[PDB]
Amino acid sequence: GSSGSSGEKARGLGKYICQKCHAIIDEQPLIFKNDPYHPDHFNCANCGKELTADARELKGELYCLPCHDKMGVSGPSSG
Ligand SMILES: [Zn+2]
Ligand SMILES: [Zn+2]
Repeated sequence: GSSGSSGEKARGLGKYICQKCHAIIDEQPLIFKNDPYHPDHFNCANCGKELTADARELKGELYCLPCHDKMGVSGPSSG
């Protein structure tokens, strides 16, 4: 037969485990540096509010959609 062992199955579909507090992430898991995290742990840098799971990163930092949107604004844009 197959040297060793064969015959195991598992479907423990839980949720994203926060790589910070090691606690289930019911809500959308905040991905940072290729790792799950809570969007409540970190806070914006501009306003200073509770970031979100879809919080965009800026040079290592993390800003909230609200602020982030108020960043990509300008008049005459030339690619
Ligand atoms: Zn956490
Ligand atoms: Zn903000």
